[PDB]
Amino acid sequence: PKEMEEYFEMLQREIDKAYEIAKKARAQGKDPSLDVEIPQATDMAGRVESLVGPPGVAKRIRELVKEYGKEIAALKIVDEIIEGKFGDLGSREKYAEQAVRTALAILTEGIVSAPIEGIANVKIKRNTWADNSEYLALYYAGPIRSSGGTAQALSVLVGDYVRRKLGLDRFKPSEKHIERMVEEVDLYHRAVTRLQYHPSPEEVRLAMRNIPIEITGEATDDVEVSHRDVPGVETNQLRGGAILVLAEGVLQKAKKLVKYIDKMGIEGWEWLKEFVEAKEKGVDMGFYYSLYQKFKEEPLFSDPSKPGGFRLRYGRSWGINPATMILVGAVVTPVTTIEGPIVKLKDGSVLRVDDYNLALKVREDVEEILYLGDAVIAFGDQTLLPANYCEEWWILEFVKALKEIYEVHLEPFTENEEESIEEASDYLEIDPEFLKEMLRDPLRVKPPVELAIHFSEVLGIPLHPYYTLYWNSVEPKDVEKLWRLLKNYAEIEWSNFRGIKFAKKIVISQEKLGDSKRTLELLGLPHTVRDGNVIVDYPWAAALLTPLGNLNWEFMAKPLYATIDIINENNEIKLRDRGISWIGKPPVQVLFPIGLAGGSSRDIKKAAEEGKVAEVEIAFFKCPKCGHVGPEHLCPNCGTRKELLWVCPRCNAEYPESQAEGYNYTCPKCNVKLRPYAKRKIRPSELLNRAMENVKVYGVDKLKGVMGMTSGWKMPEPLEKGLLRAKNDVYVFKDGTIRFDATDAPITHFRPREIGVSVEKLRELGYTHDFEGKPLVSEDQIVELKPQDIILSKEAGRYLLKVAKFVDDLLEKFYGLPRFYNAEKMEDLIGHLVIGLAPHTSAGIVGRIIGFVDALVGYAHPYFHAAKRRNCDGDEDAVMLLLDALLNFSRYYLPEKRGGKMDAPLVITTRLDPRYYPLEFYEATYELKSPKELVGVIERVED
Ligand SMILES: [Zn+2]
Ligand SMILES: [Zn+2]
Repeated sequence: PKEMEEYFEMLQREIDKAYEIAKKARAQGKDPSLDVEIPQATDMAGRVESLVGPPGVAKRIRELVKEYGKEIAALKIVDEIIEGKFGDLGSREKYAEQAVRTALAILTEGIVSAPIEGIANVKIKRNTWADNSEYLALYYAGPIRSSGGTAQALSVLVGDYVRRKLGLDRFKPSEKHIERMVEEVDLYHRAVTRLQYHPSPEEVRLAMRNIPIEITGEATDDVEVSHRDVPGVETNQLRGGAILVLAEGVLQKAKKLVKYIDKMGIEGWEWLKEFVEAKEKGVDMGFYYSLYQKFKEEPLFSDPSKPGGFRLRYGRSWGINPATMILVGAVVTPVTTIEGPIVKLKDGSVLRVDDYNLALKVREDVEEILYLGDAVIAFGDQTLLPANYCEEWWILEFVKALKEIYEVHLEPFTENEEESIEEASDYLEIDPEFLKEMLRDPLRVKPPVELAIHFSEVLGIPLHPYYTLYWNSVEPKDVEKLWRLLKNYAEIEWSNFRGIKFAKKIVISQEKLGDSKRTLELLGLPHTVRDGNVIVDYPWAAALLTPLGNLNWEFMAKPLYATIDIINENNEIKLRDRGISWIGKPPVQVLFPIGLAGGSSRDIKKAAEEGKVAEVEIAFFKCPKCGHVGPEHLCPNCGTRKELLWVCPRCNAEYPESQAEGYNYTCPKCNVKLRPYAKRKIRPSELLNRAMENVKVYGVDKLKGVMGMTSGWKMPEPLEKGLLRAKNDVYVFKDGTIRFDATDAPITHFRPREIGVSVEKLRELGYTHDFEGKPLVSEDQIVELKPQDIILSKEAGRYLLKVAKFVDDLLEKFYGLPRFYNAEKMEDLIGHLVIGLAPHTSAGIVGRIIGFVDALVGYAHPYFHAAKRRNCDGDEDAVMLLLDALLNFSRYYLPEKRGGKMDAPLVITTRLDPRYYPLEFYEATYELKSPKELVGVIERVED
């Protein structure tokens, strides 16, 4: 649709405006990179290319996914990479690395960080202790944990496919290789991290003897092992990344992994299928009174007489009348054919409200909601509730009676044969066009009460449910009382249709009726109060008196009988129950290490004020122009971009980036690897005073940094960024972003009034029509939510306003750029963009703020925060302002070792591109079955 395409284009314009500002800011060289560190993508193909490449892959992925699906496509890409279709990548090791990252990113839809943060390296090595044959090794980093077990297990299968395509042999561990792993898993689980799945020593041996690649990595934890100096294992400490992949990946997710091996047809994994099966192999009573009794056996201020909730309605696939939306995981959808609420007005009048227009008219006069309305819930879903009598059930009984009595064959919810409609019309004394419409749409086309009664009389069918009151909501003793008051004090006007005598109008004094007025309300009887009288007009006078036999038989309360049981025992016209079932800190301002110098609160301002010196592991930069050394990116003397100094951890020799690159990040006269940082003496007073001068902000209360950096780089964030955060009362996350940790609920529809946004604002946002396709002109209209449009809580809005003020201060004071947001109130953020990031994911989704709710839980479209991610059991989301993330996020701030629940936005997604049950079903709900038993019932009926 052109409306959706225009929406996606509007978002691109807004995204591009944010990237142009951030590119200008980053070009200045005050940050770890001269570029914006968050690439954007349209789709999973684009996510793959943007994250790990190779260039031109996204185009191939689209073609391959369209032909073969995601799983097979990943293998086809590995083949093409190795064949050189994406250019000469150089060494077999560079081809292996590219094919590993790309294929794993394809399989994980570019949603997780395993291809970037999880795999540090891919190496070709030899089984020197064995046959000296070549094999593939994957070097896993501790942050692999952030991607979940499924991603970890798939990296192993990808590694195996890649090594086979490169013609490499299998990894053939020595007995010392296997035992070191057994030891490592034990020591890791015991004192580092408790494994989600803790394998037995023999399970570790099984995995180790059968995984065809080496699951390895650099040391993640300073914990010495006893199986030391193993050939090919370049550490004597714990390889946490590897341990996680083996236990929490391959063994924990072994059942999910075998499904992938099956979809992909990879051989040599029978040992894993055998592991999965081994884990598996080791006085009389009334009908309704009886039904309500069995039904029980299977808020304190609330009215006991009033049943709580919506009237259950089984759907063949949630569904709510627009009038109940105005007057009152699951997603609500407007359905105009089902029933709305039953309301009592201030004047005492009782009314059914089944349309949007009537709901608006009575809204100001509603005194009580007697009945909430229907809720259409799909049977697809374990105790199953008895079905409420409804038009769907009644129409089936109506057509069964025509077949049984007259041999006329008719079907509901379809076009019928003219001759059959005519035959039945002649027997029923009705209009063929009326019958056609009632059969086609029984929820919309109801007969008048006299014809409903005539249908029951002729066909022996229960009274139509539209004319069935909530008889069983009332105790039989109260119907008995009501009966006497009507018999003695009511003035009744009668009518006669084809020999059927029925009530046309009931007039009873409010005085004479008394307490029984409450019985009429509980019955859901529509009535009016005028001139001290209760008046029951047509068709409701017959709905009341026809089940009571026009007061020709006396209603008497009987023990162990429900009201409908008494009616059904004594009345010619029979009923079914229309209402039996009812439903319903933070502690950091700047990423800057202060050690113990800022006391217990890591206060940089206190450290600088007390003239304290800090000894912290921190990265230093050398100026090539003058020679200045310090923790900043730009030179404070000549303003030229400074070069990172690499340090040898032994001789403490300093080597600038280019010199370190020549020496392959290894000291030229020590065989030990260089570090981008060292333990250094820091003088916060000179650093903070310069930062204060730069941004012209002095009056900060406190400035909370970190005790130490958890990144591999230990490259601090500029203090200027912290000063502006403290000024704006905002706090930073580990990666340089500011996040609001929210809980959101899925929605598909909204009303402007409910989100506190005007019709004109929404028209400017591109909303043209309501759910019915009618022009959007009222704040009360029900509107369909656009896929990336989100409603935040007022709590989110209150914090985000502060973030917008920090971004604007940063742009102007630190970057010398114009302000962007200019927000004073949270409503100024409507139309502005955010990044939504779910737990265990590294692909954020672009969202547009369209409104705010007074509640703690915000709203988003089901596509924005999928039920699948919500089943990876995080209803929590993190929200960042788009521009805050583009300016302030850096991969150089990512944790080196710890992989938690919350990951980073490694990429952002800019586009989110997208009859009836048989009679036997309804009858079977009365015999209290489960849906397993009932699906069998429906499947057998559909021969
Ligand atoms: Zn300089
Ligand atoms: Zn050295």
